[PDB]
Amino acid sequence: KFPRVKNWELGSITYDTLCAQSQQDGPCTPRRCLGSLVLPRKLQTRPSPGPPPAEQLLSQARDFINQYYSSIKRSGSQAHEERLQEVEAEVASTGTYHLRESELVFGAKQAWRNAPRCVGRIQWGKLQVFDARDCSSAQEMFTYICNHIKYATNRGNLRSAITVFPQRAPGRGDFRIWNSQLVRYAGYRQQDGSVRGDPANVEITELCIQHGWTPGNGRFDVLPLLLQAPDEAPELFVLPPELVLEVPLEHPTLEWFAALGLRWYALPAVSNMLLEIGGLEFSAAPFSGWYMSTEIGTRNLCDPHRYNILEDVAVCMDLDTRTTSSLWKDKAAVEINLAVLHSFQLAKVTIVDHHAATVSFMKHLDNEQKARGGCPADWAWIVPPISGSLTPVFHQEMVNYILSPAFRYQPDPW
Amino acid sequence: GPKFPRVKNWELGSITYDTLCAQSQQDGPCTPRRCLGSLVLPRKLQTRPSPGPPPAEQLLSQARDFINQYYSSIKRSGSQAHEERLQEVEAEVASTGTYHLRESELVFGAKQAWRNAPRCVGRIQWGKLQVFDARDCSSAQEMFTYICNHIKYATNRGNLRSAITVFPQRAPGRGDFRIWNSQLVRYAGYRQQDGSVRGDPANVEITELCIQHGWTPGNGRFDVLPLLLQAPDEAPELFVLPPELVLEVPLEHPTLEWFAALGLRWYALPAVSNMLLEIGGLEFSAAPFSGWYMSTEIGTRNLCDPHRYNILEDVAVCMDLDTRTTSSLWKDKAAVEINLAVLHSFQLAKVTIVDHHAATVSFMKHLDNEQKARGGCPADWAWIVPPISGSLTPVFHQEMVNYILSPAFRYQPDPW
Ligand code: HEM
Ligand code: HEM
Ligand SMILES: C[C@H](O)[C@H](O)[C@H]1CNc2nc(N)[nH]c(=O)c2N1
Ligand SMILES: C[C@H](O)[C@H](O)[C@H]1CNc2nc(N)[nH]c(=O)c2N1
Ligand SMILES: NC(=[NH2+])NCCC[C@H](N)C(=O)O
Ligand SMILES: NC(=[NH2+])NCCC[C@H](N)C(=O)O
Ligand SMILES: [Zn+2]
Repeated sequence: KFPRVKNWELGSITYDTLCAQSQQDGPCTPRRCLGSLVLPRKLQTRPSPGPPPAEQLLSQARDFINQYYSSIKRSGSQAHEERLQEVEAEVASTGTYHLRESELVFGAKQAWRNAPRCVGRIQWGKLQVFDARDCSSAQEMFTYICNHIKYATNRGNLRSAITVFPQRAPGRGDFRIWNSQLVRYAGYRQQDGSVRGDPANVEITELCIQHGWTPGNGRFDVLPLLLQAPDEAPELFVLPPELVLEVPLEHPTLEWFAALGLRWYALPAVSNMLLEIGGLEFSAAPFSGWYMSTEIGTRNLCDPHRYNILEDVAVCMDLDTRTTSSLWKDKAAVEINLAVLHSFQLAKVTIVDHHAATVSFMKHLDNEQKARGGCPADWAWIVPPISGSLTPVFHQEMVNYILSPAFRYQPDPW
Repeated sequence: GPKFPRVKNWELGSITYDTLCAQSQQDGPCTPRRCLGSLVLPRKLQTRPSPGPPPAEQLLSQARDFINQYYSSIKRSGSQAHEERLQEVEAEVASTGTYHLRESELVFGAKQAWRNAPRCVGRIQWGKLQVFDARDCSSAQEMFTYICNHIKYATNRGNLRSAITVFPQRAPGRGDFRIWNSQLVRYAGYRQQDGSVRGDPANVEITELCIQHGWTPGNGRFDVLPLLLQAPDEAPELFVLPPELVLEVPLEHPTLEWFAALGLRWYALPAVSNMLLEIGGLEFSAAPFSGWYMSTEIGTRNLCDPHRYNILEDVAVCMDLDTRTTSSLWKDKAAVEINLAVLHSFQLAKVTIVDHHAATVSFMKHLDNEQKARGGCPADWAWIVPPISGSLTPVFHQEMVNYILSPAFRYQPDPW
């Protein structure tokens, strides 16, 4: 019932009792574990043909409110049952309800805290929550997005933020941001099977063209936003260059590195996930914080299905790309992550290396153990793409579950 | 689509379904409400000792199941020999309460247990395994001879060959055949004066135990330990492996001439000897197995782990790296060079070893093979992906389904 969690580096032991508070089931069963799966249709929140049965919405709602009041410590006062009957009443009549700006603020922070795949949750209590639930057009969403960016970037001193657009309603389409991230580089499928730019962004780069975008011819062209208001065709919105803070990549010692022309944006704002608070769902709620050096250095730049530069860098360093035993790949990677850490630091833009990050996650796990009696973590995601064992998280046993409020995955609006 | 776990490879975009998992028989650590897939020893991968023989129906159910697998492998399901063997087994379990495997049945189960090991990334050679029957063994001294024969064969002068030696199974009442060591070849861990540990911290408990049973300890950082073999109901006897048998590799770097000066070294033969081999309900408490090393097991885990040799900082200082700041990636720079040293050394010493890229690239082919063969392959992602350069390796991008298939290598409690 209560999983014994052990750290093999220190022999320390803890029992996760918070997992008992999970109400949403995962993909695993006693017969088999599916923990390494990126997304089963279970953790997904697909569209629907009818409204969520009241009985359920009411219970998830009641729970959230019970959580919120326990947080501000007024758990039990008249204001609690005043808010409980207010929801019970609104639900019984409209079939739904709405959240107060304070409850939404507590909800978004708790969704982050509950995000199993987030290694930066040490900073969960520090989130700027922009209420954009008064949006009605794609043009309004754009304005709301441009403010989110301008603020989050803050000239380089990045700061966590989230803009929450209008919730989903059983009687209409969804407010959606088509791009997976507010800032992404374009991926142009060339003549043969080749790809100019980011291979992960080919599909979206095609859709923008479909909606009249005039495409560039570079590996680092920033994509325009495709914002969609309920039941309306999406709209193309080119982002203001000055808003988009980018960082030219250079190496502290390898002078020729700079000559590669590599660069990466400063803001990691995820815009395709769904935020769920109290049973209500927000199909558009872009959030952002700052980058961990590996997200760019290893994955975005070194993944074989991404920029894939390992070899280019390797031959520049003059490594033996003949056999895998010379470790040219491992070597080239470290230098790339080094170039990233050097560059962002030189450009006075916030980043956190994987050692610093995982170290902070260890303290967070501790704080959470004392706070809630456990902490949901996804080992495969928490452990960095390189130097896994060189970091403390690798040696830490973790328990994974679904706690609400939560950031869920959701279908693409096309 | 198909009502089976859909598996995707994010690098290639290819999808496969796992039908094989349908054949599993034992529950795991996970439940729908929580994934305990990152635990090393959940009480679900362990098989506790038995103060009583397995209930004749359950033991028989596994037996029947194993026999069927055997016949399916030789392509004689439903045949006269198949049905006869089944009767032979339930007949034997009937009068004695247990049964015995046939020579070929054991070779099959043993290779099947390897094939079914979720945490092994070297399963591509599962078919090529030398099974040394040692079910005739009756004494601790005979165990030593067997193990020595094993090390000799498997070491084959740095041209390692996969092998396992199966000692007598667990009989009701009669004590078990146990090798107290975790591996045949293991360095000693001396609990120091200040509190530290000279040698290998992992082996402190066993090193303390060897001393209690009469071992005369040295005081080195790389002292091979003596075997503490135990025959049924008898006390464990100390046995010292002769230096000639224990092949070792002195570590040196291909460019950093000073690395050699570090005096670091590792043994060529990786021989796990504390795991229980389960086949058809029959338990083999002693059955050491070995193959060859994957470079990261030594260069990253054995040498760099904080709770192991922890030589990361030392090498960093020698490379003249700023170990004051995290952002310098000094841990990353040293570890790469240490792993390169391990690779280089074993190559120079003409001892068999495989790097994490090649090892991993070969596990992908094994996966494709096992897809076409059984409709899946139970893999433990956490253990399959190397402790370094994870995403530079293709298995990182491969979703994996993990489940328990019998025969299998399972953990068991320590003899003491
Ligand atoms: C404060 C700085 C932050 C850092 C350094 C950080 C870092 C990370 C990293 C390394 C990942 C994995 C990303 C990947 O490999 O795709 C991640 C995932 C995630 N983070 Fe954070 N995070 C931070 C802020 C935020 C904020 C502000 C939120 C939400 C309000 C958040 C929510 C999440 C969620 C839900 C995921 C899962 C993403 C997915 O499933 O694709 N993070 N974070
Ligand atoms: C042929 C060469 C082989 C290679 C390269 C290989 C490689 C590996 C690696 C890298 C591990 C991880 C061990 C750790 O990090 O603790 C592993 C685990 C394992 N291997 Fe293999 N293996 C090989 C041969 C064998 C053989 C011959 C057997 C058995 C007949 C076997 C059975 C297993 C099992 C059961 C584990 C589980 C380890 C544990 O749970 O502690 N392997 N192998
Ligand atoms: C298949 C596997 O789960 C997948 O490649 C995961 C592994 N761990 C990860 N971890 C993080 N942080 N991000 C990812 O994209 C991945 N991909
Ligand atoms: C806690 C976590 O399961 C543990 O540290 C695992 C991670 N992956 C591993 N992978 C391998 N190959 N070997 C190990 O010992 C581990 N340890
Ligand atoms: N720091 C974050 N919260 N990042 C969210 C995911 C960003 C994504 N991994 C990228 O490389 O763009
Ligand atoms: N290749 C193997 N059979 N490895 C088994 C585990 C060995 C262990 N990781 C070691 O380095 O000693
Ligand atoms: Zn699981």
